[PDB]
Amino acid sequence: MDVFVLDTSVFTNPEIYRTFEERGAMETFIHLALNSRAEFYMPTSVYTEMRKIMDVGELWAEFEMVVKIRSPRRFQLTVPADFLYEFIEELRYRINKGLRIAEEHTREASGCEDVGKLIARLREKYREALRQGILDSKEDVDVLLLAYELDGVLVSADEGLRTWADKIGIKLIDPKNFKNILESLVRH
Amino acid sequence: MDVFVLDTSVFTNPEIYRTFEERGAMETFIHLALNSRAEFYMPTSVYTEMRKIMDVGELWAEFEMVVKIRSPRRFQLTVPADFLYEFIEELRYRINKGLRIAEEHTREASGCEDVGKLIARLREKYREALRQGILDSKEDVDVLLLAYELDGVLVSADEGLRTWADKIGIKLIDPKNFKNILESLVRH
Amino acid sequence: MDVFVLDTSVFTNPEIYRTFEERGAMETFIHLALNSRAEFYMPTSVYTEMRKIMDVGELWAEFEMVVKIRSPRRFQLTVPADFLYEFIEELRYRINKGLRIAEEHTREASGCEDVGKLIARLREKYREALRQGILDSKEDVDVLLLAYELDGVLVSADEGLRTWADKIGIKLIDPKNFKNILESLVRH
Amino acid sequence: MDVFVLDTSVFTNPEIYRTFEERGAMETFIHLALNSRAEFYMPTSVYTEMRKIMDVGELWAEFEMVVKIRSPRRFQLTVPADFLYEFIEELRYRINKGLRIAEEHTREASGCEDVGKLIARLREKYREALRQGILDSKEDVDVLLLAYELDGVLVSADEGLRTWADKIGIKLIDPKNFKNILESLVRH
Amino acid sequence: MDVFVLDTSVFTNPEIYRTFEERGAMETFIHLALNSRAEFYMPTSVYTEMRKIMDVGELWAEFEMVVKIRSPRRFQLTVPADFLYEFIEELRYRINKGLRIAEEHTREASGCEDVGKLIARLREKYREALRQGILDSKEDVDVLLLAYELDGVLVSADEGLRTWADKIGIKLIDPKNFKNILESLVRH
Amino acid sequence: MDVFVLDTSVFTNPEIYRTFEERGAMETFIHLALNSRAEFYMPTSVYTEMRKIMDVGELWAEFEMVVKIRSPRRFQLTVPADFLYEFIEELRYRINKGLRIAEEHTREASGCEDVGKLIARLREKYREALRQGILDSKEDVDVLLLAYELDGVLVSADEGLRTWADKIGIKLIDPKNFKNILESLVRH
Amino acid sequence: MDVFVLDTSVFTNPEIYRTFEERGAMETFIHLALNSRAEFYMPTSVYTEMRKIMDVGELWAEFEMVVKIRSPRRFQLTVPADFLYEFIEELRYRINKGLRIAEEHTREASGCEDVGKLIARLREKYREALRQGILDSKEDVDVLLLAYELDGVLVSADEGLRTWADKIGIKLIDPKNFKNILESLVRH
Amino acid sequence: MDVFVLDTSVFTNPEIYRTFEERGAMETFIHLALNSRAEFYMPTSVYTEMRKIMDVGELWAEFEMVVKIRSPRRFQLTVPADFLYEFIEELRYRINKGLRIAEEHTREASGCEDVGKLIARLREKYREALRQGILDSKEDVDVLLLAYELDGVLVSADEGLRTWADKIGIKLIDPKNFKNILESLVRH
Amino acid sequence: MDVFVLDTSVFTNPEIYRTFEERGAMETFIHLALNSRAEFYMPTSVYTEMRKIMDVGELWAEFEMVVKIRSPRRFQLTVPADFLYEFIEELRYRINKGLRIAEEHTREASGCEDVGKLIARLREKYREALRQGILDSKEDVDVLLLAYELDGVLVSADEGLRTWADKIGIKLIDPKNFKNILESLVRH
Amino acid sequence: MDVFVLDTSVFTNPEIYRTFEERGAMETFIHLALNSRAEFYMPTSVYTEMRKIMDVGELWAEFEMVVKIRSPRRFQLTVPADFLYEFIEELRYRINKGLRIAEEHTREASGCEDVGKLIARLREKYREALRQGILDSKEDVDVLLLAYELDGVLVSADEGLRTWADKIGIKLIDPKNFKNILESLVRH
Repeated sequence: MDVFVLDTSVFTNPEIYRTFEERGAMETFIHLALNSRAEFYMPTSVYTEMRKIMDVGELWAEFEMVVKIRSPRRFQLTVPADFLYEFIEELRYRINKGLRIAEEHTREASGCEDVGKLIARLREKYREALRQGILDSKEDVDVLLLAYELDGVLVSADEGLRTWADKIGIKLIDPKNFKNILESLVRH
Repeated sequence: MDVFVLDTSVFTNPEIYRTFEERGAMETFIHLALNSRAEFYMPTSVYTEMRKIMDVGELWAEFEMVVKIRSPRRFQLTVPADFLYEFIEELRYRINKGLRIAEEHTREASGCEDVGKLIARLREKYREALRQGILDSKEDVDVLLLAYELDGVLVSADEGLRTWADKIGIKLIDPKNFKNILESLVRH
Repeated sequence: MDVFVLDTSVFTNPEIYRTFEERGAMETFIHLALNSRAEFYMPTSVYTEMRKIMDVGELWAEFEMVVKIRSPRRFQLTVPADFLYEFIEELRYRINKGLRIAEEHTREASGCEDVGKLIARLREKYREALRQGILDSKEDVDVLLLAYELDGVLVSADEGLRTWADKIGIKLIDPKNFKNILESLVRH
Repeated sequence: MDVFVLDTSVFTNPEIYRTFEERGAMETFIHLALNSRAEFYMPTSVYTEMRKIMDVGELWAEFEMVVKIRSPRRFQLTVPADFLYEFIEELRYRINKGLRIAEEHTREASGCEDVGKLIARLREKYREALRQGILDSKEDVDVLLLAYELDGVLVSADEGLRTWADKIGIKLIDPKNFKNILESLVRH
Repeated sequence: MDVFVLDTSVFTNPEIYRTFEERGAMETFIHLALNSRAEFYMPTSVYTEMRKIMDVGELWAEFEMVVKIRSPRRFQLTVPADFLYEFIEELRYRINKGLRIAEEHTREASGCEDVGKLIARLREKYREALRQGILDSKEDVDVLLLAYELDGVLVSADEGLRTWADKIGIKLIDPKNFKNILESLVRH
Repeated sequence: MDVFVLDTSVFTNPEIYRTFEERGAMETFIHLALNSRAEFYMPTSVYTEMRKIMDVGELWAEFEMVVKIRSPRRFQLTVPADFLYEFIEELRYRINKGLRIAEEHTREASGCEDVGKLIARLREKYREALRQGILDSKEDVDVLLLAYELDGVLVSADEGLRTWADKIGIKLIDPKNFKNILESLVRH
Repeated sequence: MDVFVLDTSVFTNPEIYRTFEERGAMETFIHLALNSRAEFYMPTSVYTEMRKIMDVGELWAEFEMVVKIRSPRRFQLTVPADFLYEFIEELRYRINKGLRIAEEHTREASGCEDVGKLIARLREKYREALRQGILDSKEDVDVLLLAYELDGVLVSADEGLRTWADKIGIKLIDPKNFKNILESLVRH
Repeated sequence: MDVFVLDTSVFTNPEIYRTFEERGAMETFIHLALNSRAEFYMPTSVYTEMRKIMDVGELWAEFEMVVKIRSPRRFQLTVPADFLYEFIEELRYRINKGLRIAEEHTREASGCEDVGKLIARLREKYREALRQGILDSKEDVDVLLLAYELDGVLVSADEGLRTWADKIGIKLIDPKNFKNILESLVRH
Repeated sequence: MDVFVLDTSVFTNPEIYRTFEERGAMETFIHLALNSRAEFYMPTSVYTEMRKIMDVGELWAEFEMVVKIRSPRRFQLTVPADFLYEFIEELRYRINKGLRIAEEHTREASGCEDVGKLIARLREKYREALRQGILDSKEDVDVLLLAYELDGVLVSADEGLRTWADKIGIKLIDPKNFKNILESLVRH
Repeated sequence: MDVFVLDTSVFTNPEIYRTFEERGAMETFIHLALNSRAEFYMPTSVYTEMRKIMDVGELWAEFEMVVKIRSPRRFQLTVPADFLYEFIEELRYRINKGLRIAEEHTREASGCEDVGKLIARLREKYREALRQGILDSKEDVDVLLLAYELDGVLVSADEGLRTWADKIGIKLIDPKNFKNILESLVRH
């Protein structure tokens, strides 16, 4: 049957934390997953970032059971050139926007002595200027490449991952309906 | 014989402007190029950026004659996955460094009222933090892909292009000795 | 179901000796293994090194029953070139570090007459300088190649084996949770 | 015609320095090379190590002309597993021999106060114990991989490179007769 | 379950004759074999050599029942070239050693008139020089090829068969523990 | 055009020494070979045995020019099983014949005191009993495997190589007419 | 369980007629066969030849019950080429021998007037010269092909069928012990 | 272009001897063959039978040049079962006819004392009864198998080879028009 | 147990009508069939032709109970090409024979005025010329295909169905002994 | 490029005789065919029927050159069952229609004494009743099977071949435009 490529953004994001049976989310997900032989996958890099960020006690055993933890075998894969071209072309605009935001916040800091609030606002604006919208870290690229070779169904709540997975030719799924999808595949 | 993939950074950079017979550089380069049938190439994007930045009157005719202006045919090319992996892994560090520099300059701006000099310093430091060292714009990626399919000899003064062209497997040449190289190929 | 590639470092290392039901470890492992048809594997070279190092009386029969003892069929396998490149590039640094440690210990020996303690310290430092971190002997390479063709789940407590198995594309498992993993696969 | 894969050990080693027309060696080699269209090659890593070690003034131009400087394209190449198996199996013995030599020199240092001469002897013996006989650095592996994909004629004075190039299936040439070989190919 | 490839050297060799319930060995082996559906196999050539050498009255019926008697289907099998290379390379040394032994025994015969004892000693030494250690007859090659296609567990007391079966990639078993192995597989 | 796989038995055997223009044979062969682009080949092992046995001064340069010196790449080749079966089946008979000859010569030595002549006769008879007729050393197997992958025309005066090359499917040529064949291919 | 491929030469040959409970043989065979679900088979051609040669009244019903009567499905089967090569190579010798026997009997007939006895002797000798030893008619080939696809246990008293079934890879059984084999499979 | 599989029956049969330019036939055939790169082939067995039967002085050199002499590689080929079925079914009838002819000639020999003429008549009739019409010797089977793997154009004057080559799926050519066919392929 | 593929020609043909307990035949057949779980089958087309030709009152209920009425699933079945080739090759001869019979009967009609008797004779002869001997209608092809996928035992009194079912590889049964066969399978 | 499967109905039918350059048709077709490497094919059976029906002097040589003459290899091909079902279902109707026509012509013959004209009319009507519309002879089936395995472009003027080739999945071409099609493929 279909093979799902998991991600970190499927059981740590608060909304998908809640839709998954409200620690309990992990075990309910595990029991649901073990049924109907829908093979899952998740790259090692994503695994280590997630475990570093979030930890559950002794429940990891069945998670290692069902969700396989590979690396994409990046030596036999090739990504089309236009993908890289578009990535870098968009990244240049993002960098310029971030520089402009940094400039305007420097002037605002020179204006008034409210340094802490302005630093917090800079954290908000710079991250939205650069990290929001495209592939930011290496975990996302690893998810793409792992899901690209196995012809798997990418599952993510990241809005910068979905568009770039759509450009490459990976079939996507609705992240908000993943729980119901898994349940209906398990039952019927 | 060997085929050279040109770039914008071969006859607009002041040092390579000077080593090329000191407008005169373009025509001397053209005459030298027309000899010995060393086919050149240069992507259209680089051509339009260069002509937008620099303009010479009516000399362009023989430049269109000798230096061919293609596009890489980005539909039949594939770049290895580890290249993209390393690119994005390094880019993340660059972004963090740029954010830290922006922070420290905001605090320095809050410290003293020397806004213009600090803005100039921010222009210097941010560009060195991000744009210096890797593929920044799309013209560089276009140069890589054009030089990658024709097995051409990349010619550039960009230090962020050379390393990434070395990773992919393109044969490079010394940019500082290009004029003498072309002359010795022409004569003997 | 999933197929596990065993190793010597799963039931001779003292910590994994203890977590395995505290000779008793072997038989408890055997009974647990015989259930649920999780096929195991272990190369012959590892087998002979382990039996040479450690011996149990007459219990080997069921071990031959369940844990299959192959050789990787090294004639139909190919390892990507970048793997070898990285291996040798790192090995050069290791060799230089070992030479420097040998030098400094020679000078310390010249300094004072405490030869036995310094020889013991040299044994500690040289092994950490070279053998620790990468593929040292041939048993580890055999484990990699056997686990690479069968798409098996490598199981090892060696920290120099895990990284190099991650580079090649083998799916790994947590060595500390292997007993609980096997139990939960057996029961449910 | 045949394509030769060059190396650093063809015009810096004193003996092959002498057999090559006794700076003069480089230019005589260059003139001989430019004739008869025997395409050469040399990896970038070897090029940078050689130029770092040895430098000639302004003669490099024709060297860039004739001797192409690539990288092996290590993403499309595969090395057979038995090669790696034998490499690591031999390396283990080398490491043990080096450790034993370090031990005996520590005891000799404890014996007498002749530290400088013994350090020099340790430099001689340790390098012979480890670096002599097999692929030591990454430049050699790069030479192998570049010569392996182009079906080129490896040319080296390294006795640890020749055996490992013979195991893989690369055709070799006599390094001592390279000059006469090139001359006779040029003339007739 | 696992499939065993039998041999002649499992119930005619005196030691394995004894460990098998001390004619009685054959029938005890047969009863043990009929249980638990561990499919056996044995090539026809081995069968005819064994029956020619050893004969049991009317017990053969159940032996034909349980131990299947095939031929390897040598038309669809391929043996790697390095196997043949190593076989012949070792055989050359064996032949030279046998010739030297023959020479020295000729001189000893010329020395003294003890012809019968020296002929007996020549029988002992020549057989050890050539037939001992490698694949001698065709029955052994037949056992290898039959066990190689079925992925069976080779069972033999021949020390020249085990190494060559290990080179090819056949999983081996302990010949001395075969009886206990079969019993424990039958019972539990 | 056709590609010839050379051997040691083409220009050291006295008869083919004579038919090749009567040191002079090597150079006449070389000049004839350089014409018409009939690519030759010869394995390294054969090369080292031949150079060890026979040496010519400074003529080797053009020999390295024309006759390529590879190794068979024994990792991607497979030899059919029936070939090995027949080889070993015949070898067993050869070994028994050699043992019988050794026996009868021992008795003859016991008979009379003519030890030197009988030792010489034993050298003659034993070599004819074993080494004559089949693949004896590893150089012959190397010639077979090199000629088997390139679909080359094996050229040898060895009567034990020709039959085994005929069994495998290699196209053979007449060794006595090789000189005239090469000449007529060169001229017309 | 095992599936037996029957033949005509299992219950019409007088010796196997006798060992089968001494018409009575057919019914005893049938009752024994119906037990233990050892599926049998027999080709239609063999069936029609046997029924044409031998007939039993009204007992055929249970024979149609137990012994299935197929045709080999000769459209999906392939026989290795070396089999045909050896068959025809041996057949040529047989034909020549038959011609020589015919010649010598013609001369003997010319010698003396004993025509009837010599004709009887010619019937004896010619049949032994050609039909004895190899596959003579089409029923035997049909038995081979039917037994080859089902991986069945060929059962025949024909000495020319057994060798050719051994060459192809069919597992054989002892024809003289078939009754006892079937009985022991039925009982235990 | 098309590849022709030669035979012995193309330049020894008197009629095709004559249509080929009337020793002269061989050399005219050779010159015609060397043109237009129509690759030929001929099995070794056919070659040795032909050279044993017919010999030409020193002309063989160019024959070895153009007409390649392989063996079919009978280990990777498979012949359909219905082919063998039909072959043996027809052979049985041939054998019976030969026996009947032998009988009637025995009676005729008994009748009258004309033994020599009747022996000659028996030679004529028996050969027509058996050898005429089907694959008689092994050279014909070798021609079939060699022509079957290369998809070559079988060329023969044997009327028992043509029908059996038509059954298997080999494309045939007119043997009487081979000379004109080769000429018209050479010229236009 | 075995599964029988019924036909129309098993309980409408007068002879098999009689051997089946002499309407009574249907019910006796039904009771016999319901025992021992010998699954039957019969295609729908045959069912409708039979019910159209022959009708029994209210007995059909148990016939629908026991004899399953499928269609062959003609979308997943494939018939070998040689079957179709032979069918059409024979059909051509049949058509020509029918035309010749029609001609001769036209001339006989022209001869004498006995039109009715000659028309009756034409009905007899034409049907024997074409419809007798091969697959005539579609019901027979349906029986073949249904019996071919289920590996069932075809049961028919049609002499043109039996030969073509024998060519394809379907196991047949004796139609005259079907009643006794079913009885003996039911009882014992 | 595309491969055409020829037929007899492409250069013997008068209309396609005329459109082909009006003996001259054959040679013009041959010259046109030899250009542009559009590989043709034609089965042997069609070839022998055509040559039997029509003969051209000495022009056959180039016809054997260009139009390959195979047999379909009917052992590796399978035709879908529904094809056979439809063929036989339609054939039954054709047979009944032919019988009715034969009847009515018998009555007309009884009516009047015009036997010759009525026999001619019967020849016209019966052939239209049966042979017209479907696959009549074996040559057509051979054309289908040869064109079915090579994925060739069937070329025929037979209206009963086109529909049945359309049912199976063979791509067809316009027979009336074949000459212009071949010309336009040759020129441009």
